[PDB]
Amino acid sequence: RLTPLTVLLRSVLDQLQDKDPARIFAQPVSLKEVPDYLDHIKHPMDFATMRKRLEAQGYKNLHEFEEDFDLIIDNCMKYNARDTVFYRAAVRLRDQGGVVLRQARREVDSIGLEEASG
Ligand SMILES: COc1cc2c(cc1NS(=O)(=O)c1ccc(Br)cc1C)n(C)c(=O)n2C
Ligand code: NI
Repeated sequence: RLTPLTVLLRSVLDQLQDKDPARIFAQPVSLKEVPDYLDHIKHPMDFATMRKRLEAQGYKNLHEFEEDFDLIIDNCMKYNARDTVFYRAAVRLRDQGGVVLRQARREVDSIGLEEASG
């Protein structure tokens, strides 16, 4: 059943998806369209995959969730050249999503997980 952590992470994940209006990070990179993607990228990640893990209650804490978000960003910045729509979108999401994640971390530290999740 339902931990304050899952309640918090549901909110945080939707706030992160709210920073991706193009849906660039919403679903896995297609290996059919980009057949060399995994040559380069060991741990693919995207928001749908994070949601599945979240709903399976597979995150121990906020840090583990943040690490998956960081994979999304870091994979994109590794795979794509700097002068691309993908790289620019990853930088913007790193910036805007970072604000969201830092706020969540500080709220948990300030008022506790139970209160922060509510
Ligand atoms: C969600 O679709 C993709 C996301 C990414 C991605 C590739 C795709 N999928 S895709 O089939 O190549 C694609 C490319 C351009 C458009 Br417009 C739409 C899709 C689905 N790459 C190389 C990334 O770094 N990202 C984040
Ligand atoms: Ni490793």
